Amino acid sequence: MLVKGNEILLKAHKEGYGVGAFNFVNFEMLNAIFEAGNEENSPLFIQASEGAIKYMGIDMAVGMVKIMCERYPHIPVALHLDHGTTFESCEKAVKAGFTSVMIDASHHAFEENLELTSKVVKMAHNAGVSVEAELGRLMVLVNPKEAEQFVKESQVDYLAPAIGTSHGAFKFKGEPKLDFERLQEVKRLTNIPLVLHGASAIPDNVRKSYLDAGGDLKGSKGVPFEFLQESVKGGINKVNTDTDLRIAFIAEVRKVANEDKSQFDLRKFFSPAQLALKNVVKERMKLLGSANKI
Amino acid sequence: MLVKGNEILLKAHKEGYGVGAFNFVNFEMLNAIFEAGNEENSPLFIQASEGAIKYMGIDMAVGMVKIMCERYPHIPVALHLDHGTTFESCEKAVKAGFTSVMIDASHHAFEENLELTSKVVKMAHNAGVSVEAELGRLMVLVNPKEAEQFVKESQVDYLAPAIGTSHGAFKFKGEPKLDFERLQEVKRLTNIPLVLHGASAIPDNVRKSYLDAGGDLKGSKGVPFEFLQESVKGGINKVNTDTDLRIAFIAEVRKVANEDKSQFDLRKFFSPAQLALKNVVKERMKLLGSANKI
Ligand SMILES: [Ca+2]
Ligand SMILES: [Ca+2]
Ligand code: NA
Ligand code: NA
Ligand SMILES: [Zn+2]
Ligand SMILES: [Zn+2]
Repeated sequence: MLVKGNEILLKAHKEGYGVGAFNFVNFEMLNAIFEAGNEENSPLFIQASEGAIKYMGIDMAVGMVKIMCERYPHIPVALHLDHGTTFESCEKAVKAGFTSVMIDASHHAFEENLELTSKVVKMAHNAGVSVEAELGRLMVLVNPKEAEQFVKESQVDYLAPAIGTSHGAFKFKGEPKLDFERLQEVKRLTNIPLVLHGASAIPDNVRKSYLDAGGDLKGSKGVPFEFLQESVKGGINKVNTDTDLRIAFIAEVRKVANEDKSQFDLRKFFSPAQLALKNVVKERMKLLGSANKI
Repeated sequence: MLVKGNEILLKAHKEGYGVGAFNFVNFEMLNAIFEAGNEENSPLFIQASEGAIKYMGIDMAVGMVKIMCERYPHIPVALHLDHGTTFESCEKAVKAGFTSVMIDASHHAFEENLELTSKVVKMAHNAGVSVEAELGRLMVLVNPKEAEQFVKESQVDYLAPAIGTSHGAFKFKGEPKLDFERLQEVKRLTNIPLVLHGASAIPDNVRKSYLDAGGDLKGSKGVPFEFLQESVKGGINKVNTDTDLRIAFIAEVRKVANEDKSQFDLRKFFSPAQLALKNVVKERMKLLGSANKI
């Protein structure tokens, strides 16, 4: 059923596994994510950015998710606001029925980030909603002693510490590198669920599908599977994944468009796109250790 | 709000206009159709084929529509099962919350069509749901005296009489031709709302967009705008439209794929696709006379 974010992540935290947090912008993405969770018996975070919420309308975003939770009531699901930018945005998501919200004030100095985060936490906790915050900048790394105080004072439920990742398909020039020692220190000092942003891997098969369909991914590099596994070992419990989904999905859309110029049945485009997305999610659930955890 | 199909079509019947009945298979299509209706102050039929219902899940098809009706409560909307093939399918739709159902048994002989249609009508009317049936074969044309007896005996709410159209983008091998005298006789003998299937026009601008984006529409031909207007004059009150929507939508998808091979943001594909679909619907509402009828 639809539950507080912390209900899912506290379990992941205690048992040392990762739960994928999968972005959606419409029905096709949502359906594929839920079918993956059903097929792998995995809990999941379903998340929507502010842009996605604007696109769908927050009423439809929450509404569709509730319908899917009713279709699959045995799956623990948290509905999470990804990269909330203002107190007001977070409050709107709480009122609409989100069960987790991220307030991202990581671009502010420590004091201001702590202050805004704490304000969101008071409001969210009053409504029974879990809160994520962020420390460090994907484009300076997290300071573990800052993280310690930050969590203690804000009472935030989970923290996203910057350790080397970044959003999108172009995460690394040269060999991929993440600061796992910094990750481990943050984990020890905070003892709460941690969140990894920019965690798409861009798997070989997905890259190939996109390129075979005429796509261009020059210079793209994701987080290796091995690094994702090491992140979870290090204390990451929520793993934000968006780019892998988009690439897998759009690869199939491009392929259909290429192979039949007379094809305009939407389902012929989006059925294969859903399947590719679903498969990426299923594999990731197995990789992170959330499979068979329901 | 969401209302029985007859509420909308009895008004269209009395006042002599046509209401577009627009197929959807997902959120993007549904949203564009509703925005069109909002912007043209037009009632609308939103319809889903059995295939589309299988694709979405009937729970999501109805659920998304109810969310949209709550977002635009001033718009009269009927949710209609397009081409129901069995009593059981129609009954499932009634139980799920559809407010109109089509039972299509037009491939059977008169007696069997009447028998099945009558059975559906009894079940649907018990639940306050309006029913459409079909006479003739889109490919033999309706027999007006048959239609008269069929409507009387079945107590069906609206009838789709075969007068020369067919589904899809390839409607005519020669000059477009419809039997308007046959239409008028059916209208006169039945005095109920009538339905035009296969009513897409494939407008010049839509075709051009699709072609420009690398699509192939060799040989395609729809119902001319003038024929749609003549249909409405002749008594057509519900105008089924799907192909125009698909082509306009997919044209934009193809265009985005072509113009940027590195683009995989779903919203970059589907925002322009929604807009093109919305515009087709807005123009059609004006053409059929449902604009400014709320
Ligand atoms: Ca940030
Ligand atoms: Ca038929
Ligand atoms: Na997040
Ligand atoms: Na119909
Ligand atoms: Zn992020
Ligand atoms: Zn039809």
